Amino acid sequence: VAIRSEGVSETQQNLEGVENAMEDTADSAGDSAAELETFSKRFKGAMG
Amino acid sequence: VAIRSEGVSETQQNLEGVENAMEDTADSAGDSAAELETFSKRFKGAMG
Repeated sequence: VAIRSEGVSETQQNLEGVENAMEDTADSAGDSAAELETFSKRFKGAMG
Repeated sequence: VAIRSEGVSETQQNLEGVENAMEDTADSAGDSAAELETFSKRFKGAMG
């Protein structure tokens, strides 16, 4: 009999899923920084 | 119907965890975008 263990032991995974999806949102939000300095440090080429 | 009926279930509860143990690679495989556009920050800045 394993009627209880099957229902709970998935949620321990779902917890890590929430956290790893949060990390994904943070790492993906990091894309908004990826070429940021990369444009601005070039841009004095415009002024020159 | 109800014989050895819940014993296989835990394979699902385990395998869910393997997806989460890939989400914590998907996040960071995403972060590799920030790696390359920061590598380009030097060369783009050097054009500046």
